[PDB]
Amino acid sequence: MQSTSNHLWLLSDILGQGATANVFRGRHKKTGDLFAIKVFNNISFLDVQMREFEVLKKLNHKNIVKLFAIEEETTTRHKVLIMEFCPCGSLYTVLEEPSNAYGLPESEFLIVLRDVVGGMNHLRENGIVHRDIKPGNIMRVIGEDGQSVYKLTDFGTEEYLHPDMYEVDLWSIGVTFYHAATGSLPFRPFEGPRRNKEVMYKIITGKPSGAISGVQKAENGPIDWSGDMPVSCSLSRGLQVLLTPVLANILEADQEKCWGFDQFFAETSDILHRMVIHVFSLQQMTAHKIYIHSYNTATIFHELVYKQTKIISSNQELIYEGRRLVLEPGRLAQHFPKTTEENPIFVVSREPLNTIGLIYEKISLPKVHPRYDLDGDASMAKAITGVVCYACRIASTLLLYQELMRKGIRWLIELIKDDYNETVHKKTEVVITLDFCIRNIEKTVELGEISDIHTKLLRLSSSQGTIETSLQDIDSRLSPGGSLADAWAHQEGTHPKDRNVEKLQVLLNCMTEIYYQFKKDKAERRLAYNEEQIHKFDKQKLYYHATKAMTHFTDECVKKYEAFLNKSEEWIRKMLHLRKQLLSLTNQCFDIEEEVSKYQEYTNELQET
Ligand SMILES: CC(C)c1ccc2oc3nc(N)c(-c4nnn[nH]4)cc3c(=O)c2c1
Repeated sequence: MQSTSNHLWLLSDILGQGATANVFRGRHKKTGDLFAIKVFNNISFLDVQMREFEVLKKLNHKNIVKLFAIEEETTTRHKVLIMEFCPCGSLYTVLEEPSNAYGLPESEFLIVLRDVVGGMNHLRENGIVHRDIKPGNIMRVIGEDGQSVYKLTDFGTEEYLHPDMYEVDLWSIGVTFYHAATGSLPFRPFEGPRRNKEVMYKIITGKPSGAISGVQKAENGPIDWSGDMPVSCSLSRGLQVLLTPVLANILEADQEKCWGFDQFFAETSDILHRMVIHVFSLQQMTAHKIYIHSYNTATIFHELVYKQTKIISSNQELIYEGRRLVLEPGRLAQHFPKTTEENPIFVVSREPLNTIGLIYEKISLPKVHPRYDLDGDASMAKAITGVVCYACRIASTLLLYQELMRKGIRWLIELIKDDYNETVHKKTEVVITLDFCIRNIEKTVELGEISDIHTKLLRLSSSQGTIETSLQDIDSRLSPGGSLADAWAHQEGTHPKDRNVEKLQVLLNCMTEIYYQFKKDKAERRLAYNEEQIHKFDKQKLYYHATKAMTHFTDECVKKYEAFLNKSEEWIRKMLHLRKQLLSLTNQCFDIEEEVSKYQEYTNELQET
């Protein structure tokens, strides 16, 4: 409960403690405006210090916390610093939440990388060495437009250190972005870099120079490597493709072949300056995100789709808002239509495509031990709540996929019907032409060319008539009740009416409440006898919520998703066969449309002076 000239803070409002100064929740005394006070009790060693802090006062930027003033505590004469209060916490705080247990959401990851790189660029423009970049050293405030604003705070932890040290600037940034991407750290021995400290350094130094992750699965065991994000990471493959190279080449200890800052700020800005176009491969039931600059063309856009789904350019037939897209190779990306996850561009290819659907990592979940270990129960509750939160994220993605298939199929049928009606238009164009050449030849009536041409027109109507029978049978399929009807799609799956996502999130909210309370029990050390009781019963309720939610996820979701997906393969096959027939019959209405007139403009018109 110390005080100062201005400002004042309570001692129970301690938010962070560490080397030298702690950080409290202070006020302004004259006003009730909140502040963050750095106490600085250990004023060891040594004018120059107040000057190297006076420069920190003037420096103003969106991605840094601001030092407002320095003051002297009343009773102890300790150098206290007032700073911008960040009510949301730090980047490590949001990485503690089970929603980010397997990685930040895609949009908020862009907010992190934007604000982090922008803040470090502004610091290097003034020459402020940070080096020790950490999620704890990255705070979060809410912007005036909601959103989020991340700000650096401490400049001028062993887990985020370069190999040359660990007892060189871009190493910490790579480990933080990987931690933010997948919700887990890279380079991990067996259960933290604790006693396996010598194991950790063996992982950090001597790296395949192209990988990003290292992890052993057993005690004193082997280390697996990978140059890609894991399957569990909830980040679009359209973003991992251009995010892997920057990580794999800044985490290389060889300073000869490591990105400088100018190249780091160049590749990162390239990522941030792009826009996203949502594309759902209907034939494969896979959603995608194309990260493409606003000045690029549609040709490179089709190439980026080929890089994800292996669909050949110019064979990619695009659907949007129930209509075909018919894009041009010169149109800029900033002129494309809007794209959301719930309104993505659908993609067919007229070729047989392997339907794979969504690929997610099975977890199988952890066990709860009857041991009363509080810190063990806290760390266990954090992992298991992130697991069921992963199942909710997968369940919402599988529901989106099913509903998007229903929309893309419902449009695709109404698109085939339009092409079917266009073929009928060209059919009657040949019919009326065939009628006006038959009744004209039969009106005028050696004479061998008369019967020859007449029987040739009889051959035209004979093939044209069987084309009509084949078309009306095709419509009999497109008609309700027959094949290719989008009737099964309204069944066999899950719908927002079933509210499976909400049935899982109510148990997820009960879990995260128990987990938040278990983390409070960690700070309280020993608990009261009654609080020990409720900690035990809620510990068992965590297992009951897990068994009930996970069973509802595997028996309602997934299982019905597999049935809807297995039947989607059948309808896709029958749809490709339908479009192959209707296209061939449409071509048959074009060559015989040229066979007439040829047998009308000529051969019926003779000459005479
Ligand atoms: C949820 C808890 C853990 C919380 C909430 C708000 C916070 O708000 C902060 N605002 C600051 N300006 C600084 C700071 N660190 N170094 N300099 N200022 C630290 C914090 C917190 O730790 C914090 C924690």
